[PDB]
Amino acid sequence: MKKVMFVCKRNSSRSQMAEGFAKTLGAGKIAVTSSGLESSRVHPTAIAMMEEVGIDISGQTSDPIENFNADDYDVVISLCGSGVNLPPEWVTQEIFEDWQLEDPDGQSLEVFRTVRGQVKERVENLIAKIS
Repeated sequence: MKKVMFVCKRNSSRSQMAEGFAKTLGAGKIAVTSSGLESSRVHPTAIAMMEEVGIDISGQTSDPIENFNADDYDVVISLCGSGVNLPPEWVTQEIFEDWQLEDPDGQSLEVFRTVRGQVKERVENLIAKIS
């Protein structure tokens, strides 16, 4: 078992999703956390759109990434391409991955369902390489 941070360049009004799927798919395998890069909260829409899958994320972002320690986490997932707006210790973890995905913010429920499909496959691949 190992710890994973899931993040985007900014978190205010962004849905991200992959953190909620990673603990719903693999919490007996890995520990998952999500954080802001500045003082923020995930999309209020994200809770209801991840709850279509039964996913529990009501208050998951409480603190910025820079409030934590990077070396606690073997993996850091940047969901919006590069991490860039975070300290260098988070890009230097062993499984630092840049995922070039979209965010559901500003677009339809069909895009939330599209992102859930793409993210499910990405998160299952992540777990199946870090297992």
